[PDB]
Amino acid sequence: RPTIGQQMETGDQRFGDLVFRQLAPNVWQHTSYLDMPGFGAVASNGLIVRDGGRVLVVDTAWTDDQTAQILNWIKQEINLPVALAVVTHAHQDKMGGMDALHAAGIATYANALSNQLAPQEGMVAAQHSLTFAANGWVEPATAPNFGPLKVFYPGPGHTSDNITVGIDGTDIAFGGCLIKDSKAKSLGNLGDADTEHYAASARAFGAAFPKASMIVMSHSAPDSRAAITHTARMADKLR
Amino acid sequence: RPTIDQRFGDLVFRQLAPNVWQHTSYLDMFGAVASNGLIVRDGGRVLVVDTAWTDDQTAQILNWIKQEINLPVALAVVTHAHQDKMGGMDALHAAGIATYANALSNQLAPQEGMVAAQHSLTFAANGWVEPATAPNFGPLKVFYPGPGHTSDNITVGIDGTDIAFGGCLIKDSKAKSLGNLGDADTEHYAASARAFGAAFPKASMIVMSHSAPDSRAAITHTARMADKLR
Ligand SMILES: CO/N=C(\C(=O)N[C@H](C(=O)O)[C@@H]1N=C(C(=O)O)[C@@H](COC(N)=O)CS1)c1ccco1
Ligand SMILES: CO/N=C(\C(=O)N[C@H](C(=O)O)[C@@H]1N=C(C(=O)O)[C@@H](COC(N)=O)CS1)c1ccco1
Ligand SMILES: [Zn+2]
Ligand SMILES: [Zn+2]
Ligand SMILES: [Zn+2]
Ligand SMILES: [Zn+2]
Repeated sequence: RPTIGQQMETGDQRFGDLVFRQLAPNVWQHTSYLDMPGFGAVASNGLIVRDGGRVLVVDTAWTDDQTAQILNWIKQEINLPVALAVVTHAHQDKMGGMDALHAAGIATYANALSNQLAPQEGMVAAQHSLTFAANGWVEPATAPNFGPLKVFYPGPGHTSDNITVGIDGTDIAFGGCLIKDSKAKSLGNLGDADTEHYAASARAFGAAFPKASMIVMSHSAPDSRAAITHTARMADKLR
Repeated sequence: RPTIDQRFGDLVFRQLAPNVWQHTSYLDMFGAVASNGLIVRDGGRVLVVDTAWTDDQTAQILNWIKQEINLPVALAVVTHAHQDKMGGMDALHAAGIATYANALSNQLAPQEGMVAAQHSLTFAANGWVEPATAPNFGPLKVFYPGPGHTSDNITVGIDGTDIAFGGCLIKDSKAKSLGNLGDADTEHYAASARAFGAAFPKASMIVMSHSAPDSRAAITHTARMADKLR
């Protein structure tokens, strides 16, 4: 029962300290929890995607130990090798577990800017850098063999480096910490945010994946496209 | 722009009724966390419900009161032993303000990192404050609804207004969860939320610690979320 983040409901599997929810035949959401003394636990969500005989991960958990638990869940429930992970910006909820991925021998990818920022936050860069076109689409040569992961940089918003991921062959897109849920009272932590460009970036994510009906995000349960439009409307108020 | 109106220094004030204002203060951690309390004008004096998160913020509340109302602050009632409600006790005491809390809040206070109030409120089995422990409370009607967000949580209605204050017990009607349940009584929470509603059956404006004022649907929704904890 986290203080911040969705609660457990039917469909969820508790595994160690984490929760897993199947979203599609080949897509699961991982959820891990950071305890803040005096405040309680904060949930963060990422994705696990099966692509034939391999698995792809989006985001670490908050810590190495929690991230190793994700890998243990994958071993138990899927029993296929993890080919690569993509992490969606240089904050602890998304990149706190890089060492566990590296120890397991998993190739890691992040926005070049996230890799440049990571050490400034005490964290470990991904081993490979993604770069983007002027319209936000990832440069394909930087994202080799990504299978159904369609990476899109929507512009600065929650952070300047935030990226998003569509899951090709499904109706799911992942907004990470850029997108908040359709009932959210606020845009979360704006400490590293670009308040001028946020609204346009949220809308750009929606336009990049115009047919995604299930929007997955870091700190609330999967939602409708109203998460994207509500996020953009909250962001409009920041300018 | 907290992670979780009149600006005055680091605080925000909102008038809810001719003699009632909501105070809001922010704890920067992750980002800033808002907490709300109340300021009430009665009979030439001001009564405060809850401190801000810190002594300095609470001193700013007293300064706002000086500038906007300019009447003596007679007493404060604080609604449980957590930082959002009791973090500023020293500032109230320095200013000569008499402070009141549930006896249990005062006993938990040091263990929770808080300075105890000067006076202890006690309660009947039905939840209503024992009158002799709450002298000169004016329109404040203090009710202990049972364990919920914490075992010590109390609530406050304002007679002659449409307002009741649920503090951290009550969450808003659109809330996804009950906030921090680390110190909560998950078995009794739903009954306690319902007891608050029944204690203040007339109140149409429900004020709470971590959301803007809401309708009575906040009570109903909070109880229903709490039913699920059992
Ligand atoms: C380097 O990052 N350090 C983190 C961290 O990852 N914080 C992130 C952030 O602040 O952007 C998390 N992400 C957030 C987000 O809006 O995406 C918020 C979520 O917290 C809530 N309740 O919104 C704060 S917690 C941290 C320290 C303590 C809690 O989080
Ligand atoms: C002793 O209290 N220490 C506090 C504190 O006041 N915490 C309170 C609590 O945990 O109940 C606050 N109250 C809460 C509540 O549900 O009433 C939550 C609100 O935080 C959120 N966004 O739910 C966490 S912050 C604290 C320490 C560090 C941050 O807050
Ligand atoms: Zn972030
Ligand atoms: Zn985040
Ligand atoms: Zn509390
Ligand atoms: Zn609280």
